[PDB]
Amino acid sequence: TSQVRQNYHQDSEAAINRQINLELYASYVYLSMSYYFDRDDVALKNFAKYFLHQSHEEREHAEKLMKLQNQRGGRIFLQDIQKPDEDDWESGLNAMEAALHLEKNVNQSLLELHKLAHDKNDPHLADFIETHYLNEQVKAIKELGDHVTNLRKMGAPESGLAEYLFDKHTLGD
Amino acid sequence: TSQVRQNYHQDSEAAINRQINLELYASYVYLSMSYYFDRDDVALKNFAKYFLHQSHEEREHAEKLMKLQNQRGGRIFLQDIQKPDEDDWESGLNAMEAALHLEKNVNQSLLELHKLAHDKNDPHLADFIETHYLNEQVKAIKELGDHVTNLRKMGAPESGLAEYLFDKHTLGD
Amino acid sequence: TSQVRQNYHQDSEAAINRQINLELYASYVYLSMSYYFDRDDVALKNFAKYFLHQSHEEREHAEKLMKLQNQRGGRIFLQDIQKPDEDDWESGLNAMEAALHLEKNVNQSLLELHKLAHDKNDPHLADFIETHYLNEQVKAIKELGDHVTNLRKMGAPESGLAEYLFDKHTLGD
Amino acid sequence: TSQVRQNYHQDSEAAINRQINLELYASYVYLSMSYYFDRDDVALKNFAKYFLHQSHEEREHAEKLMKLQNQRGGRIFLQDIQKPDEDDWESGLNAMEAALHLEKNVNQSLLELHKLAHDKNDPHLADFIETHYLNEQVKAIKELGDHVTNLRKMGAPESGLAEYLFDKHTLGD
Amino acid sequence: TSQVRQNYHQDSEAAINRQINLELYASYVYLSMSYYFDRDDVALKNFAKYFLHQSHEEREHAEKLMKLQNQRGGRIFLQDIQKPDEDDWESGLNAMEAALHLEKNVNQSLLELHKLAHDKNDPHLADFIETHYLNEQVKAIKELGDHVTNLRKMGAPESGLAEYLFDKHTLGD
Amino acid sequence: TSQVRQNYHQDSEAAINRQINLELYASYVYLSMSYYFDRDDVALKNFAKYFLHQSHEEREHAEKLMKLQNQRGGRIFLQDIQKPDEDDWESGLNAMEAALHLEKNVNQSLLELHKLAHDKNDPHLADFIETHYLNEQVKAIKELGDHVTNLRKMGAPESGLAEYLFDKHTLGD
Ligand SMILES: O=C(NO)c1ccc(C(=O)NO)o1
Ligand SMILES: O=C(NO)c1ccc(C(=O)NO)o1
Ligand code: NA
Ligand code: NA
Ligand code: NI
Ligand code: NI
Ligand code: NI
Ligand code: NI
Ligand code: NI
Ligand code: NI
Ligand code: NI
Ligand code: NI
Repeated sequence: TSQVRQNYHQDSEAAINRQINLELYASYVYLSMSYYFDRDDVALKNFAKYFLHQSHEEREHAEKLMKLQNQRGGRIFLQDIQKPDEDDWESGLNAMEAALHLEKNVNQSLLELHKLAHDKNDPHLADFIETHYLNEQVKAIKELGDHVTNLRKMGAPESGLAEYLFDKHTLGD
Repeated sequence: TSQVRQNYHQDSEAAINRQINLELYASYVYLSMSYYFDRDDVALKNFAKYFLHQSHEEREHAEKLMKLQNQRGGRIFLQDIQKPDEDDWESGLNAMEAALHLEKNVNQSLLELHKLAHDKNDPHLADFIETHYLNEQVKAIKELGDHVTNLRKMGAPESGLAEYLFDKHTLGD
Repeated sequence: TSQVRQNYHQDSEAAINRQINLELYASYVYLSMSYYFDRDDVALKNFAKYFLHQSHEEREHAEKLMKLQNQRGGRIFLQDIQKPDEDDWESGLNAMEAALHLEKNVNQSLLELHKLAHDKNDPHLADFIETHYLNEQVKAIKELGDHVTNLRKMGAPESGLAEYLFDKHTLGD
Repeated sequence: TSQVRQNYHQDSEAAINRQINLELYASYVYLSMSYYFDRDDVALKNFAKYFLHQSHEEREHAEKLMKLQNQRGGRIFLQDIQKPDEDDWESGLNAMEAALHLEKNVNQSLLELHKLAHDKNDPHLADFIETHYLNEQVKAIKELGDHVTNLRKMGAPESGLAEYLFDKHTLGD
Repeated sequence: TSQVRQNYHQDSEAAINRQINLELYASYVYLSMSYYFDRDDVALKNFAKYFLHQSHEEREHAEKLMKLQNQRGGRIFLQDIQKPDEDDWESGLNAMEAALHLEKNVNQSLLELHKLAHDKNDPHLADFIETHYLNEQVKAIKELGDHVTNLRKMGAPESGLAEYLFDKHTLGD
Repeated sequence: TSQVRQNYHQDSEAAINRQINLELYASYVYLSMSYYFDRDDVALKNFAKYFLHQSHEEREHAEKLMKLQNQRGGRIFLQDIQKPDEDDWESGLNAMEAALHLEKNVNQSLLELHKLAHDKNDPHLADFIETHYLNEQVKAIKELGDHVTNLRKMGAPESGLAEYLFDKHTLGD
């Protein structure tokens, strides 16, 4: 067993490995959505930028977790990364709703991880989640919610005008 | 015969002269479209800027080819430049669709030129096309396609609002 | 009829369209001459620069006229652009003499246009010609005349030395 | 079918989708190796930096291909990303040899893709591979080969001294 | 066999070694011509500069090829470098004509190398030639052709005045 | 006979031509060694840099001599440049020992040239050797000797560790 390990339960170690896989999956989902808005029959440059940025942020989530794992003494075990549910996201509104759903999923997974960490009385891991992950998910969900509300009040996804204007006036700057 | 000529088939020379004429024709077409959007009963300043820029780019395409011709030892033979098909382009959407069609035309002509160059085992001419022309046409077509898709999703050419907003939010910056 | 049109006779409109075509033709002629001096069996870099610059200046002449047309309420009607008289200009001296002739041609066409403008009592169009075109042609003709005189006093086109030195000492800087 | 598609064979489209998946797989492999050198019982910071950089470069390979796909008119179809062959890479030397093998694999896949592109007479796609991928793989293989040779001449993986010094004197700067 | 070798035919390897030798030979020829214009009974400083620069450029051609060879897995085999055909180049015009001939020779050798590379379906080597060698030879030949034409139209090599003026007005700046 | 010649014995002229050939040969030898350390199965970047620099320095030795020759009134006569003795230099230590031997050879040739120059009472040529060549060879030999001693005291060429560390700690900076 690793010389640095201390107060690191194997249940925690397994949760960390699962969370790593999930963050990588989310990165894959966001990559999918981004290049779906790059298509010549969708053509929403700023939606594409937005989801590409979110993809890279989830990738950094994963890497932060892997470094945490090696720091505590656990061992990283990588699994396959599943293909996203869809290859075609229909609209900007629907991609936003999907992203909101995905982030609520990852949030619940993190909440159960923090619960397991408090239960195995691992306060350092509990605070690592408290600091680097919980509030980022709260912000991400509130932001996606704002986006969904605005796109809806504009008549998306019926009005193609709505998505075109949103792309310019919100996801530009 | 010119002292510099080497491995330059006369079939290639004829193709180059034809491509020169075609690039000049395209420049004329884009000039037409540009000043059609300058009209007081159309009045789309940014459409006008866009097609004027594209006109000058095609002019430089032609000049690059003429310099290539003199470099290989061929001789430039200029022909008349035909008037564009139309004097009135109806709308911004229709001008975009016409431009997309014209660029697919010039692309197919360039592809047949590259084929002829590979067949007469003229690798320098093949790579000149590979480098300075093929990818520029791929980019131009994808861009015009984006423009057509967006203008359509906004309700062009019915909605005059759509073309007015596109002119400002996409062809401005 | 266009909402901006005022005091713009249709005879003037036709003259403007013809002058546009002629300026474009001249641009084509200068393009021809330029790349004739780019040939490996002529090889006069500064002659080439000179006629390329003159080509682009005539192109701007045309565009200025097209904008004038749309400003007055007329409608631009583009015609074919004829191939230059020659594909081979023999020498620097002969190209200069041809250019002088072409500019005297375009000058006479502009003078008849100004006459028509004064006759249809269109003072704005008369002054547009007075300002942006007449004096430029006077300068261009005097300059080409200087060039022809110098090239002749040097023994062009017999002396190839003469054209080589002129290219360096006059068309360089 | 997409409005921009021209001369893009569906066999090419399938090859592109497969190459995208493979570049993503390679990125996953390099991520694995990197965080294997982050372990407290391996502890080779510069090996870790090296393979993390290579991971991000392969990720950009994938994204470049996805943008190419949307540009030509094809449609991106994402598949699962397989877990790397190993979870434990034994040594710096063995990780280098594995990386060399993986890059020879991806190189052969790209070579067969270029062959298919030349056969379906798709010169733009052939040159896209020629430019953005072939030489990068030649460089990567020669570099990994240098690394393997040096690590071997130093007595890796027996001598832990060898890997420690290589980490500092080659992968530092 | 070298660990990096992949898709590198031994016929290609032999062609590369021969091309290395030929580029070195050309460098030797240009060195010869340069210091022939340094002689007190020729005394053409700018001709000398010109051919010395061209000598060093051919030397870099050779070195680029040697690095390519080691990159693909081949092995560099150096041969003797033959003395130039002449020790006395008669005139500036004759040196230029000789240089034009030599560059057409090396161009044909490179063209046959590119043919062999396309035939052994080595696209990376084909593109290495396409990029770093073919167009440089096209430019070099067109430039030498310009020089020969100008020197001839000035009455070289009879007129010593012609070569003296060319040295100053073309090979200076 | 050349108008500038004064006190320049033909025996000296022949010695100069031979020394030119020898400096060029040495440049070829150093080029060989350099790209031998570029091989993926040798891979000593700094050895490669070192011998490439030495190659270019010998090339400048040759050119300095050729300019000296034209200055005194002699005539440069170029001969073939022989291939180096070896195509494979075994190790860094052995390349260093070979280079030391080659520089002692060229030094003895220069010493006999200075002797011939003092004997034909050519003090300018004697001092040209004294200044631009003798001390450079003394420095080069002492430096190569230092290198050989250090590589030996480190256990080269047995210890591959020794050559790897020398490459970094001495030939880097
Ligand atoms: O917050 C707690 N530990 O940190 C906790 C959870 C349940 C209990 C308990 O058993 N109360 O009776 O305590
Ligand atoms: O056999 C052939 N046609 O029937 C053939 C000759 C050369 C090529 C070719 O261009 N390969 O890349 O193909
Ligand atoms: Na290419
Ligand atoms: Na006035
Ligand atoms: Ni996340
Ligand atoms: Ni509690
Ligand atoms: Ni074009
Ligand atoms: Ni004009
Ligand atoms: Ni890759
Ligand atoms: Ni060369
Ligand atoms: Ni082929
Ligand atoms: Ni020397």
